[PDB]
Amino acid sequence: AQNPNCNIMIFHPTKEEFNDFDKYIAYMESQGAHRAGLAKIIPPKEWKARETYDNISEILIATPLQQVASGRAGVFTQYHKKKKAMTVGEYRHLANSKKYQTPPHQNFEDLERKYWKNRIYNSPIYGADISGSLFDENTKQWNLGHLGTIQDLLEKECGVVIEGVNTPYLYFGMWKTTFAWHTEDMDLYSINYLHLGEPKTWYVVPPEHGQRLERLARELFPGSSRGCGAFLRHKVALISPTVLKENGIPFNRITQEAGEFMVTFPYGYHAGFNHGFNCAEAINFATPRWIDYGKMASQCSCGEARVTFSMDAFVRILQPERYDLWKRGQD
Ligand SMILES: O=C(O)CNC(=O)C(=O)O
Ligand SMILES: [Mg+2]
Ligand code: NI
Ligand SMILES: [Zn+2]
Repeated sequence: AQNPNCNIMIFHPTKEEFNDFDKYIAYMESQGAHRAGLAKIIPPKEWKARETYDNISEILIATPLQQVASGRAGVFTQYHKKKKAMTVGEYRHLANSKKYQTPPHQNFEDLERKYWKNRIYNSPIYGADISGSLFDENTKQWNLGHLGTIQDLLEKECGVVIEGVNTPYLYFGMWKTTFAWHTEDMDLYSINYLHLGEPKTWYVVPPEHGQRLERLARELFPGSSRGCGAFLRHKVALISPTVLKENGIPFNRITQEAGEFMVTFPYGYHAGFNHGFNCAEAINFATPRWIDYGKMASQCSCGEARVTFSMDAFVRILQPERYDLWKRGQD
């Protein structure tokens, strides 16, 4: 078995190997990359996502979210408070202000310590889930706006044509902006490109050990657990690496820098934080190996997790028994 310790693997494809996305994902998995739940892909040196980032300031962040924490430093939840619209230019100015900017630090490890020590005492503002793309339409390789769609993958594997579309999303982050512990909708893959700015640190649990994370989470967030059998779908719970180590949860960590891709694999729980002002683009995708994860994915039916138009069809076809109860939560 390849990668039996489930380490995060880093890949350095050539420009030739960067031509066929599907085939490269399949190559990574042949080397055991999926076992970690997350891989890093450094693009060939000849590759670029677009020519410059000089003209992005007029993108609108219609609903910036202030991330308010409750709990203790190592075990907390966050809620998202809606703020007034601002432009990327305005957001970047806010991210760089004395109130929100990254503090002095020695190295990524010192900054990670400061994050976990201090995150709960601040409320950073996140421009998340903004439909759109920063890839130049003439970038042909690993252009997240030109990937094959999940609906076409389901049609190719299973023979059923379904409604729905699949498009990318932009994330504008600042120091301490946080992504809570989650797997993707319907335990899909995700791919994330860090277009510009400061780094993003990631934590991940190997898919084969996901249930151990879930069990710890039910212990650490007992009222949430009673309210919903899949409450990590709410994307509100954080658990520090210290707390995971104390409870014997296997995980790994890695820092993504501007110009690098990350791929999360089906049922790979992940969480993390941004180091300072940055802009990432991400999209879900599927392969033939996803299908069986899609069939088994947990669902939130308490009604909190409230998800896309396109997830309907996935649940309808892959999880017909759940469909009924899940759509009652969605309506
Ligand atoms: O970049 C972020 O805030 C979070 N992204 C993801 O969880 C992802 O790409 O799967
Ligand atoms: Mg602009
Ligand atoms: Ni994710
Ligand atoms: Zn729920």
